[PDB]
Amino acid sequence: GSSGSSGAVSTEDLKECLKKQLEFCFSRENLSKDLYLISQMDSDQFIPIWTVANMEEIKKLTTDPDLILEVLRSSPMVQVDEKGEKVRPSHKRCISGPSSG
Repeated sequence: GSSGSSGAVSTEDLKECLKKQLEFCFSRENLSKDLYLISQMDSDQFIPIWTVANMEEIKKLTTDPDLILEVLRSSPMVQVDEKGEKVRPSHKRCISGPSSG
């Protein structure tokens, strides 16, 4: 098989991991599993960027707000306000399946 799972360590692997964290953290199962995340959410089902940017995993993976904001706004699962103050999990399916980008 394979010794482990991941290989070398480059910016590509770091960026990919960060994307999975935000996507997974905003996931339906993760959202309902993270009682804290839900408690932090807003009235309009919006989560503060500070909370995510303060995350240990997110901090160890990235320490830049611009980079993190881009990842969130770059990914569909989540959407960052044009301004960049609050982000919410895209509660609407845009793609069908085999179609993406």
